[PDB]
Amino acid sequence: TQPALLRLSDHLLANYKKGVRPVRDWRKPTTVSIDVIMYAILNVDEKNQVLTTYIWYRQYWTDEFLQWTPEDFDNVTKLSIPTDSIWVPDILINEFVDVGKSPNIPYVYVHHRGEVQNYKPLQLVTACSLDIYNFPFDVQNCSLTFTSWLHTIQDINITLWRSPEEVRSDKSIFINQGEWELLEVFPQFKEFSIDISNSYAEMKFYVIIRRRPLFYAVSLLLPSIFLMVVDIVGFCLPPDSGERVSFKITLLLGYSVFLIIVSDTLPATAIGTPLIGVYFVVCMALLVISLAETIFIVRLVHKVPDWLRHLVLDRLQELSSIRHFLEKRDEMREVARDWLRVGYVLDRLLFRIYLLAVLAYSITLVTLWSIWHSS
Amino acid sequence: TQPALLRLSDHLLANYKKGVRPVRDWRKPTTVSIDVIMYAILNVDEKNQVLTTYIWYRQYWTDEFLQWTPEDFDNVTKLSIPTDSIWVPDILINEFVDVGKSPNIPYVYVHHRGEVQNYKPLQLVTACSLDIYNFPFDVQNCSLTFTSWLHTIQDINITLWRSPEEVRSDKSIFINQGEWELLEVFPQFKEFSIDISNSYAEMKFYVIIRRRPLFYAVSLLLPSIFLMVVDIVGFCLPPDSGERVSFKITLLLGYSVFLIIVSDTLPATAIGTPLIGVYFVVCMALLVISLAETIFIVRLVHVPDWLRHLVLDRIAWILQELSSIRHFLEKRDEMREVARDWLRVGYVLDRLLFRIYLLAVLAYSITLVTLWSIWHSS
Amino acid sequence: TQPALLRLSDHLLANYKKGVRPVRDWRKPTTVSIDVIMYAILNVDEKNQVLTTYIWYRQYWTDEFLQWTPEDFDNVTKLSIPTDSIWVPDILINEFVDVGKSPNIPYVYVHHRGEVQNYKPLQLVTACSLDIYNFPFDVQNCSLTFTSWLHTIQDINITLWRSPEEVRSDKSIFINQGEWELLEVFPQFKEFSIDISNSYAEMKFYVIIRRRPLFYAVSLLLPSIFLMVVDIVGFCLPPDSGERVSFKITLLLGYSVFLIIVSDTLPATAIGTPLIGVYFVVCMALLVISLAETIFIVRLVHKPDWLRHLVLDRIAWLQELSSIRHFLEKRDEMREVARDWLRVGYVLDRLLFRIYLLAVLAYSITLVTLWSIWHSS
Amino acid sequence: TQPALLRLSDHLLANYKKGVRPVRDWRKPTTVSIDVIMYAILNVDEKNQVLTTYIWYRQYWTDEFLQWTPEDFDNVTKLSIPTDSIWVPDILINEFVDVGKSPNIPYVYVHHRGEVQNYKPLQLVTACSLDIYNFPFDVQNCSLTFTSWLHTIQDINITLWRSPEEVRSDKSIFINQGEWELLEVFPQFKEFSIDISNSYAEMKFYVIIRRRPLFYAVSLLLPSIFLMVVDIVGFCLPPDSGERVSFKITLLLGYSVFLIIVSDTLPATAIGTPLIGVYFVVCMALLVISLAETIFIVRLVHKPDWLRHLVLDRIAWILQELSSIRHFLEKRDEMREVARDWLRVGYVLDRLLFRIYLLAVLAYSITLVTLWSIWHSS
Amino acid sequence: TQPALLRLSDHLLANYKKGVRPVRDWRKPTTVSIDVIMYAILNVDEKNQVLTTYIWYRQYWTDEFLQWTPEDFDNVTKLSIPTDSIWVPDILINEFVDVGKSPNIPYVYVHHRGEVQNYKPLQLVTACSLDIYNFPFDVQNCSLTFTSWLHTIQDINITLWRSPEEVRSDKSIFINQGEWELLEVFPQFKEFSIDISNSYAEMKFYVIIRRRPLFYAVSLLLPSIFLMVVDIVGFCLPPDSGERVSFKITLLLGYSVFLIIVSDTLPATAIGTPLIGVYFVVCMALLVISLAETIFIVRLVHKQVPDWLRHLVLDRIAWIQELSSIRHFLEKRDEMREVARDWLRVGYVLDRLLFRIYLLAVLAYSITLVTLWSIWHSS
Repeated sequence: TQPALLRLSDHLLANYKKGVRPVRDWRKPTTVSIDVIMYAILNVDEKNQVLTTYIWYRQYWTDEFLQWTPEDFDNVTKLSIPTDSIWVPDILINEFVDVGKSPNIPYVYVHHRGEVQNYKPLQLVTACSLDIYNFPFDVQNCSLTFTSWLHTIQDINITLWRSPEEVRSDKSIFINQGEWELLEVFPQFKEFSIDISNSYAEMKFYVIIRRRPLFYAVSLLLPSIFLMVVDIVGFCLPPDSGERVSFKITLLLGYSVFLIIVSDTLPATAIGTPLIGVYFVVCMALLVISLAETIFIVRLVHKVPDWLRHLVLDRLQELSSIRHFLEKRDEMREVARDWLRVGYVLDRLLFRIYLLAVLAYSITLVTLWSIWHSS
Repeated sequence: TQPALLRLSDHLLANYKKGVRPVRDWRKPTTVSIDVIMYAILNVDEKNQVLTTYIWYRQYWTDEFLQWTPEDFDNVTKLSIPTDSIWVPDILINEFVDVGKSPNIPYVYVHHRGEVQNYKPLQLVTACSLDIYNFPFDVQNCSLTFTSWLHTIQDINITLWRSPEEVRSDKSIFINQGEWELLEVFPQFKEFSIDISNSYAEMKFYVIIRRRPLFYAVSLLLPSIFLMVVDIVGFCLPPDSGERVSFKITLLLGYSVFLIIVSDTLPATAIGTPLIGVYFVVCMALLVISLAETIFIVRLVHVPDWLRHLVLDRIAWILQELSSIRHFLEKRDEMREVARDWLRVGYVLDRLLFRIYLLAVLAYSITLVTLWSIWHSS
Repeated sequence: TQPALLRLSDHLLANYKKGVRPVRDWRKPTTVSIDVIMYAILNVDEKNQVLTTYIWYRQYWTDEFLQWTPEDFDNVTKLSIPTDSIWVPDILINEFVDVGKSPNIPYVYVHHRGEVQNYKPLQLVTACSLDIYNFPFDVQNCSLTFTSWLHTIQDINITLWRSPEEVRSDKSIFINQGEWELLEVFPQFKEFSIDISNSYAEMKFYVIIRRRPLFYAVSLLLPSIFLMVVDIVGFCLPPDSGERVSFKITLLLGYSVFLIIVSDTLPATAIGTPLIGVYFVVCMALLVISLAETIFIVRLVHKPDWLRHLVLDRIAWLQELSSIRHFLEKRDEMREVARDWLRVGYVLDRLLFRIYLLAVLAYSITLVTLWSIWHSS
Repeated sequence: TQPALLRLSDHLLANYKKGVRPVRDWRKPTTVSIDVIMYAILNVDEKNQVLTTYIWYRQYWTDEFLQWTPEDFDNVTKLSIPTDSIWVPDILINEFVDVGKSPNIPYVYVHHRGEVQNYKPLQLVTACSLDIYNFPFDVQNCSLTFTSWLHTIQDINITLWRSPEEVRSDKSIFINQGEWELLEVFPQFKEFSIDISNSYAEMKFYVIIRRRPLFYAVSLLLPSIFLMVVDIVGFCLPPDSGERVSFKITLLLGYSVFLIIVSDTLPATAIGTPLIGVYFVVCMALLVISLAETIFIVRLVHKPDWLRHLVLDRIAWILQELSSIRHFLEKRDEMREVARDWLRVGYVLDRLLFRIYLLAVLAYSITLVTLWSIWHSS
Repeated sequence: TQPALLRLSDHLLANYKKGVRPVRDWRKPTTVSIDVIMYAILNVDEKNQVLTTYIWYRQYWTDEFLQWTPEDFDNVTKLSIPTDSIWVPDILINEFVDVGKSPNIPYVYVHHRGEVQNYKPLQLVTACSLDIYNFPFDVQNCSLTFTSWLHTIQDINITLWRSPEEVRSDKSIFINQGEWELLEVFPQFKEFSIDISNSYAEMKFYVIIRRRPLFYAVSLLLPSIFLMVVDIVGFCLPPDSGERVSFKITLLLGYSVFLIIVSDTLPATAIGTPLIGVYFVVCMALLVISLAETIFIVRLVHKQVPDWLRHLVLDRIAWIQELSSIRHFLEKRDEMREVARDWLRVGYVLDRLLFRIYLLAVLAYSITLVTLWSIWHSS
């Protein structure tokens, strides 16, 4: 006789209808147990507020018509079937934004009691509101909703193949070598209802991820740390020295190029910039302000009581002539010294507030590190 | 016997024609009620005047042939059917620019009285005349037309499923953390006639959106304002100093490279310009003016009638070897006649350019305030 | 009885063949009248030399088989048909470069005489040579040919639905806020021949467009003139002063920076360069020439007459008290060897000032000329 | 009589199925011998950890039904049959991230005893654990596992066409002009089981490559060594030098410049950054701390003995009116003659600067040479 | 009676197969004469070593079964037929990398004897071994191989339609308005056997091009010469002046901004870079080295090997009362450099040394430019 596999396929698929739900009593639904396994976090576009991932998607459902007695067909129980030749649920993501380029799995398994298995990988693109204020240490709670766009809960009830804990503790395949770590995958069933009698089933996966800030930190923050420190020792230089002026303008140019390119390295979002950029701009502000005051004082030494009060509140005759010129600096010196001292004690104030900004920067970095270490 | 579902599918889709419009009396049209919900705003390319969004698109219509008696089929009333096995209208947006990647919904529901439902999402790409003049604070009355590319109004009359108000305030599904914010969507129906015998139906969901200016603002205004700051202290540098000149040239090339990057950073408009760049370039103008004037007076101190008729008209408009080395000690301070001939001009011009720079940034601030009031009022 | 619409679809589409040209006498061609409207101008890549456009391509032709008596089928004259169930011509563009993502229109009308109408949008990616020589005010005569890639004129002759005047005057559908305006669309029929004995039909559409240079003008031409004027005033500075040299080298830096954005903002064709950059680099050339001559004279300052002959040929067309006074008068007198070259340093400075001003003048002149030529179209 | 080629095709493709695994006894699997060749290494995304390649994939298996007697069919022993007219295995790669654009090869050769040959190219995009620590001279062991997504080892037992030595030796087709090289293609077989009843056969291909570091070498190391020599002559300057500090800030400018150039040029996975930037930042750290030391000296030579005692311990561990106008002159000397002996400790401190900086640049050069040697050791 | 154009389709396409090679004796191959015309060159990825083109590709072969007597069909000798209803060869390119987006020509012509013509526009992408050493004036001879991925010469022997001279000379359709100029397209037939009994026929088309550098000249080469020349006159200066130092630093900033454009406009390739960037590296190196030398001489100006210094200039020459005392102070004030005169000497001649090597690099750059121009103009 003929092979049992061919005979079984002919016996089943003949008089089978793709479009009809594989049920006898229409009043019942047909449930779908699924499973989600995270492979990789491909891209995180903070500006577009989207995510790009790759998963292994498993699916199960029962078809009342794909049933047989194994005894006739040579005790065969399992069978491979083309997925294009059977009914399939239109399960799909609500957070979906753009068609992920993924292959097609033509085949599916079919047991001798209607059960079906549809394993397939899945690239996908989804929307996710990303909080980038703690930019290097930012941690996300993106979702992956699962439901049918059309069919209601009376036709399709989403379920799970496994326990939720077994899903959260599943990291056998995930690659930890990207910029992004994976902490868990927390599922949560829910029912969803546009209006009464329009109830819809739903399943959700609270995907959680964490950023690895080491490259970003060492290549962005520490440059700024060294920059703030060299600004500090520039404040340490003697007041109103052109050496200090060259110092400050060199640092100004450095800050210029630094902020320019790190703006390209720093993806900001609708919130604005993150806190690191805030510290950057304010330390730049203090640098340019101290530069301005230095050049103000060196302008003044070139030959008021109001702000004086304000700031102290804020807490041989020819040779006699050429020796009057020996004394010319002292003659200008009383005014020169008063102006220089007021300018210098302003430099100390700028130094103080720069130190405050640096300390707050360090403290914020420590706090962000700890919250990152919530792991 | 067999299941009622299979029997019914056999009865409904055998001897059915997907290509034929599902009507008995051809003189009738077939109406299509729709609905639109904005899921999110993805991208707004101010350069090419194009928009990209994601919506949920419901549409309803009737088929005279998809009708059955529920009692014959186990009192069943509704059923899913594949899209590919039934007639579908060629509804299409008028202002498409390129097809967007949207997944396919194979199935559609069908009731026992010809009714049909087809729910699906749509990544769409549409042209929109954008006004970049209030670049960070703009509001944009883009549109989403809906009609058939081919079918007349006598075959297809577009309709609205819901009320216009419920469609306006349907902010249930949206994402707010994105760059943009959606103020409302206002539907409107009209007819369209390229010529007689081409009367076509049309909807118009006037999608409205609002920007969020912060990451542009703090990232870009404050470096510009710092350029303004270092320019005013460059005005305050000593007039005689040629370190002032190098300083101000550094600022001039700074304004230049800033114009460069904001050309390579922000999407420069097609028509008009944002006034922010206008304030920036007039700041550059004041910079180069002060530079020219300080080097001018520098070479001077190294035409008093010019000076004095000019200030006159301005006033009208306001309406032994020991004695020798002592002579040398004076010679240290002896060119001050020709120095003071132009040093008052130096000081007064420095203060004047300073003042008008401050006035320019005042107008900058006022423009920012007015745009803020508008952006809030919307 | 049944609806006449379904009866008619069964009458026509049965025993119909998509592949066969819908003709009874093969010797006659199948005319295809078309019409084109430019919805918008999306992008034009001056680096890669392509053009992106969206059009509402219309199309009309005849099928001998799609013919019926309306009276039998309930006085029905018109109906829709799926486009994928009938013969269609292989109309296609010869300037085509890349398959354009565009939606499909699955349906078409058919009248009772055999007529057909296929309305559909169409995105294009076509090659167009571009003159970037007048980069700010450039104007293009891009083309859009239409023809069968395979079929001859003896099978498919192209035609127009409307008159060419109505076409060129057609600007009803357009997005006017983009950079590129539209002036007209000039068609011109033509017959084509890869080789004799195989004659091909064509129907061109000389798309013409024009650029809005306003933001280009602001971002480019005003800072150019600003650097020009800055150098102009810098030239006034005294020759020996090294701050003049610092001025001129830093401004040369600005010149190179502007040239950098020029090379960048213009990723233009390597076949031809605009003249804005030309005027700018000769400006830079005069600046560096001034700089070099300045360093030369500055070195000559402190401590020869062949030089003077040559520029003339050009012009043809108590000991210690005494020591104190000597110190004073020698710090005064070191200018003597300086004057001997400052005499000609001033001359060089002013000649270069003159020629620099001439170059800037010609720059403004050319800019106004191109403004005029722009407005002329 | 009809053709042979024509009436073999009709004999075979009639009553043949595409969903049925081509077997008589279902209990046996159907084996699939393969063979892989690397045509080119197109792109290596160091940031996203992605590999883009292009291969010449071969594929062999057997069909119990596609068999015949050549003697009937004019001694025909091979035939071109379309790929979409017979069963095909769902052999794919686990490491896919996207789908690669590769054209469909419709035809496949078939012998008169079930054997099938399906050659085809496969552009493919996969992930790989990249190692950037040796950023100039990095080498990678990327993998391409081949396995059926669904079918188990009881249905599909993957195997290999040739011997693995033949595969590793095979470099007949490769573009050596790319940024990368090809060292071998090392196969390996494995059974894969997430759990019992999921025994999945597979075959690996450890694609190994190597970078050509010349461009990166000249564009990173040479300016690094330049600035290093500049630091050398930097500390060579004795103390109390305004030249020294002006120089050192010039070096600070250059180091900030090339730090940002470093950030620009190299992309980098954030799991770990390379030693090159480490040497950069630490030598810049040395620059700034010695700058601070110079500043402290400059204020000490201008105008703290516990420092001296602790430093001596540290060093043990290391082991008349004319007269008045002439005084108006001589203060020019007394302004110099004012000196402090803190400078002794200050510039005995600079002895440690020489040591640490030469040590740092030595470590840099030594590790660089080591990376070169390891690159050549491949 | 019905139209012959319909009877013909129903007479041929019935009982026809799309998979069966249209042959009556399997032993013979299906010869496929082809032809290639270059419409345009689109982009050249020197970075990734990839080419992309657009081609008007044609095919000519025979079908044993698509035959008829025109007399029975109203003397009809030709016919259009859907391409997706007949056998087709699996012609494909070996240099192919990724699927290019080309439209589909659903129709093909057919003659009464068996000939089949299938014209189509190919939009193509291929890998090529690109040489950027003469980056402004380079010429890359890329290949476009054509062969069947599966069949052998025993089933498909590829041939050519026109003569190779007609192929080379045919540069009419190519637009000469882009960046890259075309020179010729040389065909070459070949047989291939990586292993035995697999005689995969093929055919190559050596596409050969040339870059138009006139933009790049004014963009990069001319201003680089200006940078070189300002640095020349900088090295015309004495070591004493710190103005020299500030000058070198401003030129250093100029090359600093050159770095960003170099990465952006010169297409940096990891395997190799042009001689141009090498000369620029040399000029930058000599600039910073002269900066180091003049600051060394600035040190030497500052009051604290001199006989060593004179050994080295020999190496060169081989290679080549209050008032009384304050008046004495005036003398030594104008002569306080008394020893640093000796070091200003060597600083000056060292400025001349660095000046020699710098102008040498500059003129070598110029000469190499001229040589590249001559080679370019030669071919």
